[PDB]
Amino acid sequence: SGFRKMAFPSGKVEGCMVQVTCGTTTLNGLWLDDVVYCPRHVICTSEDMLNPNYEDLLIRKSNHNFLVQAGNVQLRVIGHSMQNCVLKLKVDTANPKTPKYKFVRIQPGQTFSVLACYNGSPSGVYQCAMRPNFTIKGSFLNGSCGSVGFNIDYDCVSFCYMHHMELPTGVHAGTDLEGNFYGPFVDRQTAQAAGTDTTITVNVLAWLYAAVINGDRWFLNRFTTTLNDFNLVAMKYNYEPLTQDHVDILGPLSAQTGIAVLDMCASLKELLQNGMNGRTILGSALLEDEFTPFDVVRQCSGVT
Amino acid sequence: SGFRKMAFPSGKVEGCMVQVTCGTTTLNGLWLDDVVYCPRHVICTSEDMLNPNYEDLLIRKSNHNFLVQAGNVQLRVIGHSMQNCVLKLKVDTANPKTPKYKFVRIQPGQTFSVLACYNGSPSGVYQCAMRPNFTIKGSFLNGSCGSVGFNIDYDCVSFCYMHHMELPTGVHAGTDLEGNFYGPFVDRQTAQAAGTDTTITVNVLAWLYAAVINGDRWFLNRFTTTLNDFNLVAMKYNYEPLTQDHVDILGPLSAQTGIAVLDMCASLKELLQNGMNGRTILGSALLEDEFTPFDVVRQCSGVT
Ligand SMILES: *CCC(=O)N(c1cc(C(C)(C)C)on1)[C@@H](C(=O)NC(C)(C)C)c1cccnc1
Ligand SMILES: *CCC(=O)N(c1cc(C(C)(C)C)on1)[C@@H](C(=O)NC(C)(C)C)c1cccnc1
Repeated sequence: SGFRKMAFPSGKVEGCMVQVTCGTTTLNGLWLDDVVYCPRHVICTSEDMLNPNYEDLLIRKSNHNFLVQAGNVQLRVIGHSMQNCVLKLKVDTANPKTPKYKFVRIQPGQTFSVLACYNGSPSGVYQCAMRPNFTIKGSFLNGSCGSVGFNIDYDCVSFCYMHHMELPTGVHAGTDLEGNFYGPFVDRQTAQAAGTDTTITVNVLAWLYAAVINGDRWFLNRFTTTLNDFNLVAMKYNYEPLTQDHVDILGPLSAQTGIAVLDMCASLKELLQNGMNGRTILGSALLEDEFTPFDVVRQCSGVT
Repeated sequence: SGFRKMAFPSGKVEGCMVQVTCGTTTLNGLWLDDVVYCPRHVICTSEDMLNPNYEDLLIRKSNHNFLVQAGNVQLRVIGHSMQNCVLKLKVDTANPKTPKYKFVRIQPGQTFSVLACYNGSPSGVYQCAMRPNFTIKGSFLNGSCGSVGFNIDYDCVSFCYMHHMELPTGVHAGTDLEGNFYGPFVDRQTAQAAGTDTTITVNVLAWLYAAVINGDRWFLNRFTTTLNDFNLVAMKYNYEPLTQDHVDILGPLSAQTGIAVLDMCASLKELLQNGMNGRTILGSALLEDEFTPFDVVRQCSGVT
């Protein structure tokens, strides 16, 4: 029993974290095989950050201008290429600690673990969700760029996120490992506002299912509802519209608890309309939406 | 900017996790040098769990009855001893991945990272606090016993907690790595109730200081108070009495923010007396008390 905001063990990803310096700018890099992946804004001075022409800035740079440091040993850069918003620095040594890995682009609502790094050195690990406005509410300072978000399938590390920048609103924007930004964000110091940070409805229901499993059942009521009827209330409360796909994905949790998905929707509907009334579900005074149905099944069944 | 419930990177501790089997009972073990540390209740059958005489149960056991598995290789047990509530199995191989490590006994209110393990395989990592009633609100299933709580000082792992059992109340009890239980808990299946789970006042103030740093300042008011006056309100709200030591420890946060500790106490006093009024501080609808003053300074200054 007990339910916690769990991150994947970072060990496999710690072994891939390196320090990438270009001039006065130092940030984190991901070393998989004989390639080091980092944000392309490593080449930018504070002068450039406003309106940088990356292709033009990159012409000035050579292999020897990119200083890659793993632990306290220097890696020899033998080639550099720009793919979208990330730099790929080819080194002469394959990372001996390279795990089984994939580069996946996650959908909004999907969760991942973040290893926050500074000068290629991991500082902490926390669990995260790709917000429906393609932001993430991380904990990042300066020199955190290159810190990666990942999921582990037993021994295979699916790298989904690289951190690039913080918006003036205090939330975070980044790319997949192909350098394509999540949402409409560009690596520029410009007026960029996040959209509506809607609540991940399917994740809340999974977390309500998690609450029932762990014995927090006060919120369970005598009502059911319909997708259409629930979605009217969800719209009003800036919740994501719930689909038949979401219901199907919650099927396992529905089966294990013996609570129909639409009965749990009715309990959620009442919590939106009435609030908590000063009560807590799994030691939280608001409805947590950073646990996927998969996260709950994983944590509740003890997947290693 | 941004503030997250951060755990230490688990990599160093992942390399110390092994599977310890005694009969039908499998649980996690900590392999440091040529010693494997696990809960002594590994020797217990379900029959024993009610009223076990561990010394008498242990007479029946030999070195060869303890099956230690690191990854998918078997370790040879060449000696076993019972220290309090943990078993120390001496193996013929020193753990090649043994980090710099200490065995520290933490005080209630102190925070640590937990690597939740099953069959010696790490499943997830989450940050925790030793509750003032010497319980922890972890996420643990069956076979989680031997999962350890730790703090990292750069490259040195201070092991503070080993998980032993869940109380019928759904909270968790465990030992330091000398086998001494936190609080009055015994490794028995018996009527054991936790004391009052009081709020860690100093941790809340640190987290309020963290909120101000990250730009959540709505709760800052025009009032100050005194230790004695604040402590009257704290008592009423089942908060830990705040001492001069706590004020001194918050000094750095007080200096950086330019907010006197007793002015922040006055803001907390009002939040206790008035509630949140449906608002959130650092995306939380209740007052978080699982961040130490040290945790906030660490996360806000990016210590690696
Ligand atoms: C890791 C880089 C960094 O410190 N930042 C940053 C981003 C940029 C670009 C995208 C404008 C090139 O330059 N420096 C911070 C940041 O996002 N700052 C702006 C100016 C608000 C964009 C940053 C701070 C905290 C966390 N992550 C990044
Ligand atoms: C890891 C051992 C386990 O599954 N438990 C357990 C504890 C005990 C003793 C202390 C009675 C010997 O035997 N089995 C669970 C547990 O604490 N169960 C009781 C019966 C409620 C004590 C346990 C479950 C979930 C998380 N941790 C432990």
